[PDB]
Amino acid sequence: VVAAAEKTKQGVLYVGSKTKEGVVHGVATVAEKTKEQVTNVGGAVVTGVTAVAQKTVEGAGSIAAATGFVKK
Amino acid sequence: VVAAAEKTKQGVLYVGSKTKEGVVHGVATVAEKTKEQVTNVGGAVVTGVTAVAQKTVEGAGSIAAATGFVKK
Amino acid sequence: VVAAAEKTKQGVLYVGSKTKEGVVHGVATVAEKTKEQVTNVGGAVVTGVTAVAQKTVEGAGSIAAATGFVKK
Amino acid sequence: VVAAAEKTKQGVLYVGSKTKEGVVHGVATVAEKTKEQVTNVGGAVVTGVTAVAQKTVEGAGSIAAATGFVKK
Amino acid sequence: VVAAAEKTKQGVLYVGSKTKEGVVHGVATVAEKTKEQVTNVGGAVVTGVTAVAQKTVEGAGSIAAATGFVKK
Amino acid sequence: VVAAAEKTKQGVLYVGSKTKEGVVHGVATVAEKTKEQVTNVGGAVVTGVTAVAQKTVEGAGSIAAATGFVKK
Amino acid sequence: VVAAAEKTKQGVLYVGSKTKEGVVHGVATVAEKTKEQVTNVGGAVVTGVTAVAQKTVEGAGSIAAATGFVKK
Amino acid sequence: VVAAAEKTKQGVLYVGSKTKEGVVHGVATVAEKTKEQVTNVGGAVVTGVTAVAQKTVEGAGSIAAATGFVKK
Amino acid sequence: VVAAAEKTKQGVLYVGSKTKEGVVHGVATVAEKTKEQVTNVGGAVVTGVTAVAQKTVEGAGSIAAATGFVKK
Amino acid sequence: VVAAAEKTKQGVLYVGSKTKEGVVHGVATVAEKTKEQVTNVGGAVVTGVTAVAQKTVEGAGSIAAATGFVKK
Amino acid sequence: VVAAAEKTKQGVLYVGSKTKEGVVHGVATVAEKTKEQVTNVGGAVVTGVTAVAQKTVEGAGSIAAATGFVKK
Amino acid sequence: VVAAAEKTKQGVLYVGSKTKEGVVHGVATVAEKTKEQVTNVGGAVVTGVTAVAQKTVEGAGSIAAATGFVKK
Repeated sequence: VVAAAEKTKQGVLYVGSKTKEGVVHGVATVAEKTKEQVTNVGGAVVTGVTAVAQKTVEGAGSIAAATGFVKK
Repeated sequence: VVAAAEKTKQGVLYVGSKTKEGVVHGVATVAEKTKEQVTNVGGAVVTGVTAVAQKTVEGAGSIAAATGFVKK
Repeated sequence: VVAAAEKTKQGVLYVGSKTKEGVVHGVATVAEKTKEQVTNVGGAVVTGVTAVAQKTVEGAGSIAAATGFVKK
Repeated sequence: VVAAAEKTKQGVLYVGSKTKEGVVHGVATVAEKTKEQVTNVGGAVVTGVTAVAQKTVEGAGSIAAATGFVKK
Repeated sequence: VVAAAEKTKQGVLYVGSKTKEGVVHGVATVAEKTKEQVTNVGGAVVTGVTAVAQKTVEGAGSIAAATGFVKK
Repeated sequence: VVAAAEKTKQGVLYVGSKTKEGVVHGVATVAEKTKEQVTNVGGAVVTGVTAVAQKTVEGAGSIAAATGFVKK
Repeated sequence: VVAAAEKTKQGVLYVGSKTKEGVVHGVATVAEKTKEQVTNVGGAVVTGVTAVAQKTVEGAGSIAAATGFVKK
Repeated sequence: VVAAAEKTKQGVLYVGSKTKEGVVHGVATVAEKTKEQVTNVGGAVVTGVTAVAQKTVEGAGSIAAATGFVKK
Repeated sequence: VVAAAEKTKQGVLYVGSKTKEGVVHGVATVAEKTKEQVTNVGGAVVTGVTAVAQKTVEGAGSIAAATGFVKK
Repeated sequence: VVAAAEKTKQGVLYVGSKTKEGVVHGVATVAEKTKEQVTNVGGAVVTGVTAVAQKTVEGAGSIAAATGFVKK
Repeated sequence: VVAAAEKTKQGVLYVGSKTKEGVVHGVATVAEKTKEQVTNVGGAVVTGVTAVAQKTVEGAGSIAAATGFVKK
Repeated sequence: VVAAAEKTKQGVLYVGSKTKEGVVHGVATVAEKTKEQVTNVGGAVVTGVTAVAQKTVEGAGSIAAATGFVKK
């Protein structure tokens, strides 16, 4: 799980939103009458109404992520 | 799970949205009358109403992600 | 889980939002009449109404994250 | 879980929001009539109404995070 | 869990918000009629209405965090 | 859990907020009719209405934090 | 112009309404550059969304209306 | 112009209303550059969203209305 | 102009209202550059959202209305 | 102009209201550059949100109204 | 102009109101550059949010109203 | 102009009000650059938020009103 970013160096931007009812659900585990519940989150959960990513990682960057689940 | 990005160097942008009812569900595990529930999230879950990615990774970048599930 | 970012060096930006009802849920574990509940979060959970990331990691940066789950 | 950031060196920005009802929930573990509940958070949970990250990690930076869960 | 940041060196910014009802919940463990409850938080939980991070880690910085959970 | 930051050296900023009802909850453990409750917090919990971080860690800085939980 | 009613003497009623975003306009004389305009409403104008009239005239009832438009 | 009612003598009523964002306008003379405009309402104008009239005239009742528009 | 009512002698009522953001306007003469404008309301104008009239005339009742518009 | 009522002699009432952000306007003569404007209200104007009239005329009742607009 | 009522002789009432942020305006002559403007209200104007009138005329009652607008 | 009432002879009332931030305006002649403006209110103007009138006329009652606008 190796991430390497390298950089050797020798306008009008717009996002517009006009909502009127903005019910947003992300990673949801909805249940009734269970016994066991495990929610393992290790990535990148971005929730919103205007989830706007503008000019991200313009240079160098690494988001190296790793999860796991062992059951025995 | 190796990600490598390298860069050696020697206008009007618009997104517009006008909603009136914005019910959004992402990764959902809806259930009734169960016993076991496992939700392993390790990637990149982006939920929204205006999920706008503009001019991303313009240089170098790596989002090297790894998950797993072992049951025994 | 190694993340390396390196950089050797030798306009109008806009986000606009006008909501009127902004009910947002992120990583949710909703349940009724259970026995066990485990919520292991180790990544990056960003929730909001205007979740705006502008000009992030313009230079170098690393968000190397690792989680785990062992059951025996 | 090693994160390394290095940098060797030799405009109008706007976010606007106008809400009228801003109910936001982040990482939530809602339950009724259980026995055990564990919430292990070790990443980065950013909740808000205007969760705005502007010009972050412009130089070098590392957010190397690690979690775990052992049950026996 | 090593984080290293190094830097060797040889405009108008705006965030505006106008809410009218700002109910925000962060990391929440809401329950009824249980026996055990453990909440282990060791990362970075940032809650607010205007959670604004502007020009953070402009030089060098490290937020190396580690958590754990052992049950036997 | 080592964090190292090093730096060897050889505009208008604005955040504005106008709320009218600002109910904010951070890390909350709300329960009824339990037996045991443990809340171990060792990271960085920042709660507010205008939680504004401006020009933080402009030079060098390290927020190396570590938690734990042992049950036997 | 004359109305008379003589009376000599010698049951669940349910209206359930569950409307949403109802807009009601009555006698509206919207106009521009209005040289001559006349509205002479002189009768019953029921202008509901759910207009219910149950058991209106159970006994002796009389309604008389004389609405003249004299013009020379 | 004359109305008379002589009376000589010798049950659940339910209106449930659950509206939302209701807008009600009555007799409205909206105008611009208005040289001559006349509104002469002289009768019953019920302008509800849920307009209910239950058991209006149980005994002796009389309604008389004379609404003239004389013009030369 | 004359109204008379002689009376000689010899039950759950429920109105439940649960509205939200109701806007009510009556007789409104909105105007601009108004040379001549006349409103001559002389009758009953019920302008509710939930307009209920239960058991209005149980005994002897009389209503007389004479609303003239004389103009030369 | 004359009204008479002679009377010779020889039950749960419930109105529940749970409104929110109600705006009520009556007889409003909003105007600008107003050369001539006249409003001559002379009758009953009920302008509620929840306008309830239960058991209004149980005995002898009389209402007379004479509202003239004489103009030369 | 004359009103008479002779009477010769020989029950839970509940109004529950739970409003919030109610704004009430009566007879309002809002104006600017007002050359001539006249309001001649001479009748009953009920301008509530929850306008309730229970058992208004139980015995002998009489209401007379003469509201003239004489103009030359 | 004359009103008479002769009477010869030979129960829980509940109004619960729980308002919040109520704003009440009566007869308001707001104006600017006011050349001529006249308000001639001569009748009953109830301008409450919760306007309740229970058992108003139980015995003999008489109301007479003569409100003239003479102008030359």
